[PDB]
Amino acid sequence: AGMSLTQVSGPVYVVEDNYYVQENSMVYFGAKGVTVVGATWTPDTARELHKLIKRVSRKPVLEVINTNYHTDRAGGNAYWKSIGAKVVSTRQTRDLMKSDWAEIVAFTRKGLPEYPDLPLVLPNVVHDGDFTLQEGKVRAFYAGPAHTPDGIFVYFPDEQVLYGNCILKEKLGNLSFADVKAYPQTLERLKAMKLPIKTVIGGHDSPLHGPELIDHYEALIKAA
Ligand SMILES: O=C(O)c1ccnc(C(=O)O)c1
Ligand SMILES: [Zn+2]
Repeated sequence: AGMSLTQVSGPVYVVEDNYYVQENSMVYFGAKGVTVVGATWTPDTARELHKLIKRVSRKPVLEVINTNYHTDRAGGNAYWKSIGAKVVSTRQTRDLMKSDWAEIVAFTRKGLPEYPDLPLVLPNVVHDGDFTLQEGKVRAFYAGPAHTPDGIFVYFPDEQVLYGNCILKEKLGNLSFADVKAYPQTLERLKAMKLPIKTVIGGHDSPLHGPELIDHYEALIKAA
């Protein structure tokens, strides 16, 4: 399919978005409603994800988290706003999106000319720090710069699932915005938190990994 939505553990689902360069995002089906982690590539891909969500649950999509300011994590925002979902980010992500959206769209279109010239759509729920959703069962945090300056991790304590965002993945991927020397320092700050992790969902390539995906990418970026 163009996109799939598949259970990984309990209420935690993985989105494989095969549009453009495959990106993986996540969905949490909560008691009051649905949290989407990563807005997907475009308003069209977001609409496709919503269609999948509505075959699983009748509960509203409450919020969508932009885990960085890039097109693969925020491109769907217009759609999510349009259906009354909150668009959630850190202040840093929001600020970088305001200043740099035009540039990331342009950059995206250099490699993907077919990608739409999307107007800026900012988060309307902005956090100054780390934050949680779903009664503490979705936990967003910053552990330093890596693939971009602002990228956050999302952790699901009950299921011991870590969303890797653009940060953790199988291949090196794109380093144009990366802080290559800080990247492993950020991964070591993450590892030092000693979070119980059974599963890491890579934001690109094949999603399903164990905690060793952290070590995998760390070794790669240290050779870059
Ligand atoms: O290869 C790309 O165009 C691409 C697009 C979005 N994200 C990444 C990444 O490495 O995170 C790479
Ligand atoms: Zn990415």
